[PDB]
Amino acid sequence: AKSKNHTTHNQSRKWHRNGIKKPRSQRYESLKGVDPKFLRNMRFAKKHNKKGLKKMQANNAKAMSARA
RNA sequence: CGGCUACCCACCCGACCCGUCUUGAAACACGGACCAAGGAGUCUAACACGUGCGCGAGUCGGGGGCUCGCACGAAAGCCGCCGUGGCGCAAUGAAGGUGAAGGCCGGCGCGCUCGCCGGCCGAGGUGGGAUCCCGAGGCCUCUCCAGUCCGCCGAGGGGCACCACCGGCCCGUCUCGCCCGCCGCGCCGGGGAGGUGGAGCACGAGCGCACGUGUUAGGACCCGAAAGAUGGUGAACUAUGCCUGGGCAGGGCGAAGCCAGAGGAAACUCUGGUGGAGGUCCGUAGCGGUCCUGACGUGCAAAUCGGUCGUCCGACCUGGGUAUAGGGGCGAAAGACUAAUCGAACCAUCUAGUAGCUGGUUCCCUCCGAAGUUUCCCUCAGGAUAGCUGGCGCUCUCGCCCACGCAGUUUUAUCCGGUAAAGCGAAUGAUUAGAGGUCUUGGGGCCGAAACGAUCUCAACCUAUUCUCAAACUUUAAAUGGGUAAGAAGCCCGGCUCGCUGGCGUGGAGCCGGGGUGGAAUGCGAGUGCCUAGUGGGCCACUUUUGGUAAGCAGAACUGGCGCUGCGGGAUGAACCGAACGCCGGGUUAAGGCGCCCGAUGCCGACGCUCAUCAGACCCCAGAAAAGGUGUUGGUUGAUAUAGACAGCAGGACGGUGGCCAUGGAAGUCGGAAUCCGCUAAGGAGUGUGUAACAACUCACCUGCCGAAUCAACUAGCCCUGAAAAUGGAUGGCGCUGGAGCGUCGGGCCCAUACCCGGCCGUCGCCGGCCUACGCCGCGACGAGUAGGAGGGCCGCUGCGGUGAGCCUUGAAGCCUAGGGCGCGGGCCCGGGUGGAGCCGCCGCAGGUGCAGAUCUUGGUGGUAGUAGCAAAUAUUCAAACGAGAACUUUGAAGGCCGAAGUGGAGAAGGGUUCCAUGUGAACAGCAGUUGAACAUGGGUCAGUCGGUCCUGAGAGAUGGGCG
RNA sequence: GUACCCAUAUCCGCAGCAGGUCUCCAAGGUGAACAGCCUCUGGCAUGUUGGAACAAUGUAGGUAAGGGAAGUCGGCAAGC
RNA sequence: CUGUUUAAUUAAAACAAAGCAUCGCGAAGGCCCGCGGCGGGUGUUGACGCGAUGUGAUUUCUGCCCAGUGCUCUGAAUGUCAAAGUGAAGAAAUUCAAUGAAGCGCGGGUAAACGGCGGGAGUAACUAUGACUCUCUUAAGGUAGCCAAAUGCCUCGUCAUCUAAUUAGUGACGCGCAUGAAUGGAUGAACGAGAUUCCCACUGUCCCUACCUACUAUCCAGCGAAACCACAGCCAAGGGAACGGGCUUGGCGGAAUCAGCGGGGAAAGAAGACCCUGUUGAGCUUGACUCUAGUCUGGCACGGUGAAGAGACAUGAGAGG
RNA sequence: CUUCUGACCUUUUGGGUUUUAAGCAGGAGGUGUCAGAAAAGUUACCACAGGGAUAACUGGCUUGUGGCGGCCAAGCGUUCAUAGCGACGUCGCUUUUUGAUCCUUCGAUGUCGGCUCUUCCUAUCAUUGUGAAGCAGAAUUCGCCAAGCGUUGGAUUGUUCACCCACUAAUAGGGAACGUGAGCUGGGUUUAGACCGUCGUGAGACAGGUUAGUUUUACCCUACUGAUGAUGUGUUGUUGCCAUGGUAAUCCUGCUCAGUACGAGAGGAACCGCAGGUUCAGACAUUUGGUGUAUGUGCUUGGCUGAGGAGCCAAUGGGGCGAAGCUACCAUCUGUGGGAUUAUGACUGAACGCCUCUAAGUCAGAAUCCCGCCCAGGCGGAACGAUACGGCAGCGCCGCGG
Ligand SMILES: [Mg+2]
Ligand SMILES: [Mg+2]
Ligand SMILES: [Mg+2]
Ligand SMILES: [Mg+2]
Ligand SMILES: [Mg+2]
Ligand SMILES: [Mg+2]
Ligand SMILES: [Mg+2]
Ligand SMILES: [Mg+2]
Ligand SMILES: [Mg+2]
Ligand SMILES: [Mg+2]
Ligand SMILES: [Mg+2]
Ligand SMILES: [Mg+2]
Ligand SMILES: [Mg+2]
Ligand SMILES: [Mg+2]
Ligand SMILES: [Mg+2]
Ligand SMILES: [Mg+2]
Ligand SMILES: [Mg+2]
Ligand SMILES: [Mg+2]
Ligand SMILES: [Mg+2]
Ligand SMILES: [Mg+2]
Ligand SMILES: [Mg+2]
Ligand SMILES: [Mg+2]
Ligand SMILES: [Mg+2]
Ligand SMILES: [Mg+2]
Ligand SMILES: [Mg+2]
Ligand SMILES: [Mg+2]
Ligand SMILES: [Mg+2]
Ligand SMILES: [Mg+2]
Ligand SMILES: [Mg+2]
Ligand SMILES: [Mg+2]
Ligand SMILES: [Mg+2]
Ligand SMILES: [Mg+2]
Ligand SMILES: [Mg+2]
Ligand SMILES: [Mg+2]
Ligand SMILES: [Mg+2]
Ligand SMILES: [Mg+2]
Ligand SMILES: [Mg+2]
Ligand SMILES: [Mg+2]
Ligand SMILES: [Mg+2]
Ligand SMILES: [Mg+2]
Ligand SMILES: [Mg+2]
Ligand SMILES: [Mg+2]
Ligand SMILES: [Mg+2]
Ligand SMILES: [Mg+2]
Ligand SMILES: [Mg+2]
Ligand SMILES: [Mg+2]
Ligand SMILES: [Mg+2]
Ligand SMILES: [Mg+2]
Ligand SMILES: [Mg+2]
Ligand SMILES: [Mg+2]
Ligand SMILES: [Mg+2]
Ligand SMILES: [Mg+2]
Ligand SMILES: [Mg+2]
Ligand SMILES: [Mg+2]
Ligand SMILES: [Mg+2]
Ligand SMILES: [Mg+2]
Ligand SMILES: [Mg+2]
Ligand SMILES: [Mg+2]
Ligand SMILES: [Mg+2]
Ligand SMILES: [Mg+2]
Ligand SMILES: [Mg+2]
Ligand SMILES: [Mg+2]
Ligand SMILES: [Mg+2]
Ligand SMILES: [Mg+2]
Ligand SMILES: [Mg+2]
Ligand SMILES: [Mg+2]
Ligand SMILES: [Mg+2]
Ligand SMILES: [Mg+2]
Ligand SMILES: [Mg+2]
Ligand SMILES: [Mg+2]
Ligand SMILES: [Mg+2]
Ligand SMILES: [Mg+2]
Ligand SMILES: [Mg+2]
Ligand SMILES: [Mg+2]
Ligand SMILES: [Mg+2]
Ligand SMILES: [Mg+2]
Ligand SMILES: [Mg+2]
Ligand SMILES: [Mg+2]
Ligand SMILES: [Mg+2]
Ligand SMILES: [Mg+2]
Ligand SMILES: [Mg+2]
Ligand SMILES: [Mg+2]
Ligand SMILES: [Mg+2]
Ligand SMILES: [Mg+2]
Ligand SMILES: [Mg+2]
Ligand SMILES: [Mg+2]
Ligand SMILES: [Mg+2]
Ligand SMILES: [Mg+2]
Ligand SMILES: [Mg+2]
Ligand SMILES: [Mg+2]
Ligand SMILES: [Mg+2]
Ligand SMILES: [Mg+2]
Ligand SMILES: [Mg+2]
Ligand SMILES: [Mg+2]
Ligand SMILES: [Mg+2]
Ligand SMILES: [Mg+2]
Ligand SMILES: [Mg+2]
Ligand SMILES: [Mg+2]
Ligand SMILES: [Mg+2]
Ligand SMILES: [Mg+2]
Ligand SMILES: [Mg+2]
Ligand SMILES: [Mg+2]
Ligand SMILES: [Mg+2]
Ligand SMILES: [Mg+2]
Ligand SMILES: [Mg+2]
Ligand SMILES: [Mg+2]
Ligand SMILES: [Mg+2]
Ligand SMILES: [Mg+2]
Ligand SMILES: [Mg+2]
Ligand SMILES: [Mg+2]
Ligand SMILES: [Mg+2]
Ligand SMILES: [Mg+2]
Ligand SMILES: [Mg+2]
Ligand SMILES: [Mg+2]
Ligand SMILES: [Mg+2]
Ligand SMILES: [Mg+2]
Ligand SMILES: [Mg+2]
Ligand SMILES: [Mg+2]
Ligand SMILES: [Mg+2]
Ligand SMILES: [Mg+2]
Ligand SMILES: [Mg+2]
Ligand SMILES: [Mg+2]
Ligand SMILES: [Mg+2]
Ligand SMILES: [Mg+2]
Ligand SMILES: [Mg+2]
Ligand SMILES: [Mg+2]
Ligand SMILES: [Mg+2]
Ligand SMILES: [Mg+2]
Ligand SMILES: [Mg+2]
Ligand SMILES: [Mg+2]
Ligand SMILES: [Mg+2]
Ligand SMILES: [Mg+2]
Ligand SMILES: [Mg+2]
Ligand SMILES: [Mg+2]
Ligand SMILES: [Mg+2]
Ligand SMILES: [Mg+2]
Ligand SMILES: [Mg+2]
Repeated sequence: AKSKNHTTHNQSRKWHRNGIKKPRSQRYESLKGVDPKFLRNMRFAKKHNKKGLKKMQANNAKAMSARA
């Protein structure tokens, strides 16, 4: 009652029935896995960007609109 | 005259019998004699998904109540202070419990890696994002002027659905830190900043109804078992006890006891009768069954018969009553018997037990369409998961110098490898041979008391070489192959934030604003979500390989095919070569072929090879080698020949020297070593034959005649030998030799469902029109397919509600039909005939809804087939009679059998009118009948003294009592 | 209760089935015998069919010149 | 020995048998039945009886081992050993400690209980064979007997006899794979429908077949089924699921039949009795797992009165190293 | 599930305290069949559902192995390789042994051997014709054409195989599903009974040994043997051909040749001719032997017809003979030759001045082959005869018109 054990015949033809797909697109890539000390940098940097970017960038926009 | 047609026949070509298990079916695999009816995926509950409807942060009366007593009303209508309740709107924790809003501006405490007060907005931001809005500008018969008008658009803005990321809030644990409050200051509560797990929030989409698919539990697609339990029925067969009865022909052997006689001293012994003993011998009835493995062996019989048998006074055979009843009984023990069943009886119930295991599974058309593979399982005939597949969609993109993106592809750059190869005078492992050198010990020899005092030889070592390799060696290193990049998600500039880092505004990440998109080739319109069947036994072929001697063997890699697949060649074929399939007309071709089958060379085809007394005839493919050929055709290497060869004829073939090693010979001639000179025309210290040797013969060599080409060794094309198998046979056969064989080719010719054009059907994509919009057109590309999945059916059957002022006793359903027709098809309509009372079309609804199979169930009917068979036991014959009718009925007569253990006269059990008479002969008696045990009618059984009734036998049994 | 069968045709075996089922009575001859054979009383039509011929093969019975087990696993069967 | 046995494949070398023995039991008992009772069989019985066993007449015999598995007896002398009871800790549940019935072990017996019975080397005036002797080892080491047997793989062992010829028979030899003593050994008159070899007579078993009779088979009168059947039946070769009838290429092929014969139809009769698979069973067996009837014990109630003796705990006094 | 560790943790159900219990998080106790059930054996008394997914027969591929050939030749063969052989190597054939695979067969293909019977192959044992020897003759050995015909009786074993005796020209090798069981036999293998020896505690097992152990059916089709018949010639009869199918003859002994050739002897032929004999085939019964129911004759046993005579029955009562018929290698007769040729030996004669059996031509040439002889004669054809009264008929030749 010996049977055929293992083969990879008729496998690439099944693979190319659907055109094997790259993930091909991740705009603004996934962030998990990166260094937790770098995350402790980046989250506080982002929320203080939300806090204190207003007036200096506003005056810089006024200055660059006056210059050009 | 015309007619396709379920009519019949002939002709050319193709054509194995369907269904399934299978890699493979026409199979020497299985089911199927034929026909009619029935026959197999239903229903409930639960879940999930998709679709349609109503209401919608709600939804639902399914539970009851209200109406007057209504056939349809077991319907329907309503409740609302009947919403109790289910699901959802809130999750997280094991739990105590806790529980989803933030952002902007101004002020203060040292705007402190830090909390508070006042006002405003309100489910955040980034990049995409259908759509929408604004708009420079352009364009409509001659000028200024205009309003709607014809009319797009660079660029800009707000940004649904969803995608990707960041940030925020809730709960539980973890880390670090400070503050607040007091119906009471405590091992009391709450709050902050980070990293976490959750099926969460971040403007909610559910509930109910119905349909479709899938899964699960239920008998559950249909049929199927060996088995288990529960409760009853059997000792009329058989097994064994017990009671009660019955039976067993004749002979042979001759025990105990008894009588008489004889011998002896006694003890005692011997002889002739008599007697009838015995789990005794031959043998009958009876009981069993050894052998012929006889006859049957669809028989007389689901165990019998004929011979030959064993035993037959007994451990003998047997009737009736009774007792032992199923995991029990009984067993002179065979697991044998227990009602044709016994290694656990029979009947019913659980039960339609379960089966991963055989078989079957019912209308058509269209579209798409596999796999025998990964992993896991007490897994290997199975299942789960992933892959392959189908269906349902959603998000976008195009139609009006440039788009988003993708690829079994190439190129341009960039890396990666360790196989093929090659090498080992390169590491490792093997392995061959020679040379040189002198350090060293081991064995021989010389100078010689001995001495590395000197030297010859040998071994090992070293040096430079050289021979051959290595899947588990490698300096080097291919071809093929794999990854990445070829832009707006990319560059450049300027600036903020950081609690990361730190000489530094140093670096790095994030955030904000702006500038220019023409950045390899070719082709293609893309992304994404849900549900699910089948599959999980494979095989073959080129190339690379593992094991094996090899296999149509077993196991791997890439690709293709079969499976799942037709068609043209290979005669015949699963895989080979072409080439893939809707129905046809024309033309062309591939693979192949052109002597006849058999379409096409029947060309004044070309070149050359081949004789077989076993020719040869085209990948897989259906047979063959080493070796050999003065059989022929080329080719290479050479050597001879006018200073006349090759073959032919003729002549010579000596001297030293009978040399040397030998003596059984050698005086060239078995053998061992050699090898010259003279005469020369030339002789080889001799190529062979012999006479044992001594001698004759012959050859190399030489010369006379002849006359110009000759000889040798290899090589490869055809052919031959090598080449032997059983049924008679295979280039397919027939035949084929100036080819119809072989190798090279030229021009034509033939066709497949292949290709091009055209007609028709269908599917798909795009689209047209304000003509059943679910209809009507238009263009273009394609149609194959088992398992499986969808869509359509104005295919069909049954019944239900609407509906056709439907149909008809002037003929409905059903059935038959060499008739007419439609649709590709499921099927349908009409014509003709039997028939006599119900039937149909459309729209919705619900099925016990379609048959070729299942050793399918029931019923009927063929071939066999007027066949086998009416043959165990000796046998009938003549005349007459009743009678339509006599081999069979009856009588006379003749001949036989049973022959007293009967083929006779009567009984017990069992049968129940079969007993008797009359009448009929369809029915039964396996032919027949006037006959019978058949049929119909009418009769027949008389008891104090025959038996039961009475009695107990083995035993069965109730009360008293005990147990339950 | 009293008929009848009590059986190769009235029972059982699916049947007018070479199967099975318990008993009494028993003649003459030959013969030891209730053995086998032929007769008597008493029954019967040969056992679910008849006619014609006598082929192969078969089923039962009998023989065969000479050898006597040489055949066959075995003297199996048959015969003394 | 006579007898019995697998009805429907065995008739025996199988079973039974008398004889030989063994064990349990003196009745409140042995062996058993029963769901139950002091219910029943043995038992209308009492060791010359009942029940369970091995072997199987007569003669001669009954070798040696209790190491193992069994069976039995004994001592609370001593380890282990469950309920119930005693004491201590605590508020109690609970925990701990000693006390220790059966059984196991410790000790003895038993083999006419289950069973078992050795392999090495050197040795005698030719060679061999080899009593004797050394050594490992067990519990004992096969004794009296017997043999290529119904028991011997090699093996058709060797020798002798029967025959012309023998894998057959008979007799002997015996380190005998793997004979053997109630697992009974060795003989053994009579009897085997038991198995085998040889001899005389006898015959068709044959050489070597032939003939005759009865019945059937043949035909006719009457009456007449059954199995089986996808279709139906001419062969050779090739291919194919590797042996076809139907495919291909050849050989070819006349209607309808009768009597036979068995080459074929991989003929029919049965869902292979052989092999394997099933997470399918069933008879069994035991030192497989898990239970239980029965049975041996301890405790608790029925279960009560009197005396004597002993053990342990607690109290006080005296001796004691 | 158990155990341990940690929080001054949660719940211990109406409220508090304590013990206990449960939970939370992580370490261990283990699933070796290692992603994990807790598990001995037998069934020859076996059963069920399946499988040729999977063995035991054949058949199919291969030929390791077996068997049978070839190649070069160191040597054996007194000398001498190839008369006969041939070491070491090497190339092949076959499925007559065995092995390998599982392709078919599990809803069955009846599995060994023997008997009987038919056909085929040659790798030839003998016979016919041949060549070569270390072939003097005789007897052998090696090859070729060659399968036409033969290739025994027996003691043993179930035997296949194997050994032995005797005869003979010789006792050659095989195939046909390891030919053949709806042909037989059942001897063993291979059911159930049982015994011995070994293993196992035991049920039981033993390619260890010995006994007893059911062999079912043809009437279907085809094939084959035999017998009717069918088609066209108008019917029918007689006399005849053979196209085709088959094939039949084989072998040995004795006498002359001849005690001759040959050989020193020992020994010892051949050709023709003559008597025969073995096997096979066809017959036939005059004789012989069988059979015998002309139930023919004649005895005799037991019974029966009253006794004699005549008889009858006893499954043809017995046996003595026995006519006709069937039969026996148990009696007797018969079995027949022409051609082309294979192997081989040659002639003439080149290639290649010569040689040569060959390349074209020729000759001889055998159990091989074909034909004759002999069997049945074709969907084959001939020649000839009669060819339908009766009282009306009916039927043929010539030439006819519709
Ligand atoms: Mg597989
Ligand atoms: Mg398939
Ligand atoms: Mg198969
Ligand atoms: Mg098929
Ligand atoms: Mg079959
Ligand atoms: Mg079939
Ligand atoms: Mg069938
Ligand atoms: Mg139907
Ligand atoms: Mg929904
Ligand atoms: Mg509520
Ligand atoms: Mg059970
Ligand atoms: Mg019961
Ligand atoms: Mg009785
Ligand atoms: Mg008995
Ligand atoms: Mg007696
Ligand atoms: Mg006697
Ligand atoms: Mg006797
Ligand atoms: Mg009997
Ligand atoms: Mg009998
Ligand atoms: Mg018989
Ligand atoms: Mg018969
Ligand atoms: Mg008798
Ligand atoms: Mg007798
Ligand atoms: Mg007797
Ligand atoms: Mg027995
Ligand atoms: Mg038994
Ligand atoms: Mg029975
Ligand atoms: Mg059983
Ligand atoms: Mg039972
Ligand atoms: Mg069912
Ligand atoms: Mg069932
Ligand atoms: Mg698996
Ligand atoms: Mg299957
Ligand atoms: Mg799946
Ligand atoms: Mg999809
Ligand atoms: Mg799709
Ligand atoms: Mg290499
Ligand atoms: Mg499905
Ligand atoms: Mg393979
Ligand atoms: Mg294909
Ligand atoms: Mg495909
Ligand atoms: Mg073709
Ligand atoms: Mg071909
Ligand atoms: Mg065309
Ligand atoms: Mg071509
Ligand atoms: Mg043509
Ligand atoms: Mg040549
Ligand atoms: Mg050749
Ligand atoms: Mg030919
Ligand atoms: Mg050519
Ligand atoms: Mg299609
Ligand atoms: Mg009516
Ligand atoms: Mg209709
Ligand atoms: Mg139905
Ligand atoms: Mg209905
Ligand atoms: Mg039907
Ligand atoms: Mg079907
Ligand atoms: Mg049927
Ligand atoms: Mg029927
Ligand atoms: Mg009816
Ligand atoms: Mg019929
Ligand atoms: Mg008849
Ligand atoms: Mg009869
Ligand atoms: Mg009359
Ligand atoms: Mg009259
Ligand atoms: Mg009669
Ligand atoms: Mg009588
Ligand atoms: Mg009557
Ligand atoms: Mg009748
Ligand atoms: Mg009458
Ligand atoms: Mg009546
Ligand atoms: Mg009176
Ligand atoms: Mg009375
Ligand atoms: Mg009672
Ligand atoms: Mg009472
Ligand atoms: Mg009476
Ligand atoms: Mg009777
Ligand atoms: Mg009778
Ligand atoms: Mg008398
Ligand atoms: Mg007398
Ligand atoms: Mg009497
Ligand atoms: Mg009768
Ligand atoms: Mg005789
Ligand atoms: Mg005689
Ligand atoms: Mg004699
Ligand atoms: Mg004799
Ligand atoms: Mg014999
Ligand atoms: Mg006899
Ligand atoms: Mg006689
Ligand atoms: Mg018997
Ligand atoms: Mg005795
Ligand atoms: Mg007692
Ligand atoms: Mg003893
Ligand atoms: Mg002891
Ligand atoms: Mg000595
Ligand atoms: Mg001894
Ligand atoms: Mg003998
Ligand atoms: Mg022994
Ligand atoms: Mg012993
Ligand atoms: Mg014919
Ligand atoms: Mg054929
Ligand atoms: Mg093939
Ligand atoms: Mg074949
Ligand atoms: Mg064939
Ligand atoms: Mg067939
Ligand atoms: Mg045909
Ligand atoms: Mg075909
Ligand atoms: Mg016939
Ligand atoms: Mg027959
Ligand atoms: Mg059969
Ligand atoms: Mg089966
Ligand atoms: Mg399994
Ligand atoms: Mg079991
Ligand atoms: Mg596992
Ligand atoms: Mg047996
Ligand atoms: Mg070989
Ligand atoms: Mg197979
Ligand atoms: Mg096989
Ligand atoms: Mg395979
Ligand atoms: Mg057969
Ligand atoms: Mg022949
Ligand atoms: Mg065979
Ligand atoms: Mg036998
Ligand atoms: Mg036997
Ligand atoms: Mg034992
Ligand atoms: Mg017997
Ligand atoms: Mg007949
Ligand atoms: Mg002829
Ligand atoms: Mg003859
Ligand atoms: Mg005579
Ligand atoms: Mg007389
Ligand atoms: Mg007289
Ligand atoms: Mg008489
Ligand atoms: Mg008589
Ligand atoms: Mg007579
Ligand atoms: Mg006579
Ligand atoms: Mg010649």
